[PDB]
Amino acid sequence: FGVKDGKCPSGRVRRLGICVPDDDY
Repeated sequence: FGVKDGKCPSGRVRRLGICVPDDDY
C-alpha cells in the first residue's frame, strides 16, 4: 500500500466533492 487515507476506496461515485457508499452503507 502507498496511501491509506486518500479520497475514495477506488471505484466509487463522487457527489458535492466527496464520495460515499450506496450498497455497502
